[PDB]
Amino acid sequence: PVQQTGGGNYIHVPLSPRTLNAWVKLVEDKKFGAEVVPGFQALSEGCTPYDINQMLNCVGDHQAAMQIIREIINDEAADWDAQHPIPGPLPAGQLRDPRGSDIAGTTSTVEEQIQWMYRPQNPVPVGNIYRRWIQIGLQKCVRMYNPTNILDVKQGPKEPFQSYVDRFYKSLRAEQTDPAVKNWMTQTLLIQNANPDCKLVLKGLGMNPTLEEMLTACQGV
Amino acid sequence: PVQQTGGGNYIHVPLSPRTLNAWVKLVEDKKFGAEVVPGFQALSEGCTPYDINQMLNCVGDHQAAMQIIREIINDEAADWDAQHPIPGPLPAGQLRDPRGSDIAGTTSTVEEQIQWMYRPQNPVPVGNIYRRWIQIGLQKCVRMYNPTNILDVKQGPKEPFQSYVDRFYKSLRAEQTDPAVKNWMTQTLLIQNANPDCKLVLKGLGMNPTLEEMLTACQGVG
Repeated sequence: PVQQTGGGNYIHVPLSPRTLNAWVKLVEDKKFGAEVVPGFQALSEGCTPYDINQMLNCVGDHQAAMQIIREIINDEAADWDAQHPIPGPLPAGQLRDPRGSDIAGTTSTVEEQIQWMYRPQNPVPVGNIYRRWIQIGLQKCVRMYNPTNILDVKQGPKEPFQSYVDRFYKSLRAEQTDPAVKNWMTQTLLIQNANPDCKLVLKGLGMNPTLEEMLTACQGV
Repeated sequence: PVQQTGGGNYIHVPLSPRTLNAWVKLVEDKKFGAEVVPGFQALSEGCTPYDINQMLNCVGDHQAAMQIIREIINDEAADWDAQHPIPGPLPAGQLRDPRGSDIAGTTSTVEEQIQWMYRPQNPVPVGNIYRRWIQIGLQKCVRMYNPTNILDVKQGPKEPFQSYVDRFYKSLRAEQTDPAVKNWMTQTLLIQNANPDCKLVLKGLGMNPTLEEMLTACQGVG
């Protein structure tokens, strides 16, 4: 990561072992749940790209998804170059405006990544941008790995309604739908994909019922 | 109908032929159905009583229905005469005040009917009054011919609430009854004559459910 000493000077520091270990376990034990995206952000919060790559390169299982993440990052760097003018001839001795693989950090050293993060001329915060690219790759995997889907999620006849809800929302989250679609699905598809006995009761509650009211009333049906 | 010319004068522009044909087509096909009442009102907008009598004459072949309408017009005119009696002897050099049969157009010419329709001192809308008298005659025919009383109307077991509501209201319209009886029927007889599957839900909705909430809740129920 980054350690700033007196005088405004910046230096590189190692990334703690447990943070690397905790990231590895979250990826494997949770089988890339939808919490492997935020779990990555907190553990990587305020760190440099050189140490992130390591965390992603210290995991050996679910390696196929890691290949997907690598491809997404390359594409973000491609667009970065398209939207960032190659400065061209530059005063020699001027820190090079970091390019695409200089945000990922593959073609660059940690010190200049720290120097861009706090560059007085035009600081390029390499860390937040790269974590975001990786997050998009992680999010695609959550959707690809998701076992079922919201439409096929349906309360078992003997299954309780609340269990069906835990399955429904976890998938309304794993499948990252736009908020408006989310409101429509939550207001309607939680009643339509249910069993008929409880569905009538959910209709009896009244229009625009709320989840508290829906769970309380269908409790024990 | 009536047209205006330079100077503030008025003339007659007869009801057109293809407008009369449409009135005939609505009566022959719908057979004095409920829609015959509004079709007439619209095809008669801007027209005068003489032309309303032509429209009825083209469909004069129907006689049981035209006997009911004819009876009503005579009555309303008599009431007009009773509550608007002859003011007294008529000063000469002017048009008489309208009598009940003039509103009909039987004893009166169109020009006199137009002079009242556009009389500066006190214009009498001879045209609209007669259409209303005729509409009460047409409405009675609809109720006479209505094939189904609302109490019999029910929902097919696999039939939905929407079509059943459509049929239940169709009859309630033709069965003018009174607006209050309609409220009791629309909030109860609909649920009572329904099947039990959607009634359970119509009961879950709550008390005094509105139609908007009775139709939304029972969409797909059964």
